[PDB]
Amino acid sequence: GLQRMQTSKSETDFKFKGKDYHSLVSRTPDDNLPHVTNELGDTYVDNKIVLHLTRGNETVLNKTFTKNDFSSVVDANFLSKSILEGIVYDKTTPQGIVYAASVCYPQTDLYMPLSITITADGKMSIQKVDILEEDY
Amino acid sequence: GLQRMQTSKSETDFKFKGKDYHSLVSRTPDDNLPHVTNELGDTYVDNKIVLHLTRGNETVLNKTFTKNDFSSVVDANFLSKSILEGIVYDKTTPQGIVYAASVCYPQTDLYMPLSITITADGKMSIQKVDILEEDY
Amino acid sequence: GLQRMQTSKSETDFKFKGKDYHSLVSRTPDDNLPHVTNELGDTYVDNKIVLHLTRGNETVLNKTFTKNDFSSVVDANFLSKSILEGIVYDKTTPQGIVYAASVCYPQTDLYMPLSITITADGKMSIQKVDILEEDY
Amino acid sequence: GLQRMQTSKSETDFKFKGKDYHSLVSRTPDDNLPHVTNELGDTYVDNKIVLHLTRGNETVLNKTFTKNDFSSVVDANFLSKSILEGIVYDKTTPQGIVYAASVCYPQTDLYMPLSITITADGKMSIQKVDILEEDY
Repeated sequence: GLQRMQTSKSETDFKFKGKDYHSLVSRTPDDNLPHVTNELGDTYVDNKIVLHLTRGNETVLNKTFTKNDFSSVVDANFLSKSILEGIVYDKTTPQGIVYAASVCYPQTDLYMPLSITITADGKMSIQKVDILEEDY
Repeated sequence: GLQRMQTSKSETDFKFKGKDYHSLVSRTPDDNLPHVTNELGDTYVDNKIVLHLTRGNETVLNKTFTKNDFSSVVDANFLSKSILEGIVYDKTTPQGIVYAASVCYPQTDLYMPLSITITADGKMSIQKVDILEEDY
Repeated sequence: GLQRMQTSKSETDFKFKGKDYHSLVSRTPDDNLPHVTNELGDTYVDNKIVLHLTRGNETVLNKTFTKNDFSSVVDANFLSKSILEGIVYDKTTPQGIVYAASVCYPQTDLYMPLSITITADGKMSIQKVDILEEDY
Repeated sequence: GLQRMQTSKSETDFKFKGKDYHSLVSRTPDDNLPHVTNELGDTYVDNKIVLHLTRGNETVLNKTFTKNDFSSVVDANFLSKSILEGIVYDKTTPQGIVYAASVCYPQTDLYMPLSITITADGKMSIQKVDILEEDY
């Protein structure tokens, strides 16, 4: 026996540069990925997230995401101990369509904010959200 | 002159406790709200966000949001100098439907993460996003 | 068995408003405080921190600190499951002498940043470290 | 004319593996480093921090620090817009003597937490503090 997150799914409709987009995101457990174990000893299966972005009949992007897609902007130590939690439509900017992404520490409500930016011609980029602290 | 943000809008479809929900969010400039003046001297008009959540023919929640809806969990100094940027469907939890919310500081890339949780019977709650630090 | 942390101690010399200060901080296990039990089942004894701040022959502040001194700015759920880890001289500001403070969760590298500000006339205030997010 | 931070200085005495250490830290403006400009247009001179760690007659470490010493664990975009604010003694761990370090956004109270670990034989390592977010 081992821990399995529920299958989350959401469809978002929005406009970008005056054109209508449809964004379908589907999270499912991925049994082929390495399992993630916590300090307590409970083993968790990691997830994959399919992001299917379309503009009319055209498919702008159809990618299967895993936490490893953020290996270029997240240190291996925290990335190995975390699981892919979610990818959600956030906003549109002059750069492109921005998605909020998160990897979370299993058995807790703790997560690291990340972002996926997709241009109108399907060029995709990953950025880690920098968290700054204020004293007063 | 008097700077204002573009009108962002998005519609999200998702399931919660096995029932289908439709979430429409509309950000527009609100000329009736107090203006926000930055250190440079540029005056910005603040925004209102209408969140219309429905479950079939029923309307679970239909609220006009402003940064003042977060006055119970954000200090007045930071809140007066910021503008309501966005309210985004994030995920579903046993508590309720969670929305990611943010207020930003004009002419910068800085913003404060907040959250709105709505139950299936329309009970709404506001929270500030807190942090823990992880090292090695 | 009953786990406990080592006794940490440090003495810091610094200037504030042109006057020389001596700051002695001593962490010791406090057997009189309620124990902290983690998810695994290991019970940890909590700590007390004595902060002795002096300016020449005068004692500006001599307080015994516990995690309960931060009950006004930390929720009881998180505070009951954590242990007082440390209080550290950080810097001087126009407000006062700032100390970095932290409460940690046993058997993990997670901890919550907090702060103690002490004025030249010994008026002390507690704050929670908040955050803003920066992207691109 | 241009902005200049005040010269901060602090001496800390502590024990590590049963031996007495003396740690002197001195922050001064460094006119030779590139200046840092904010969104408003105010130019700030960056700082250097001399950390002089001794154990009796021996000098364990005597290094001049700049924000560029953290280039391996902080992205160039945020590092270029920030200035070295401080390096302070935090605690001792089995790895070594840990210092809390911070780079801050000029004209604000915003900073990024970092850490310097120094072993008893002077081997030094840099780590960025990972900030995690909690929703409830």
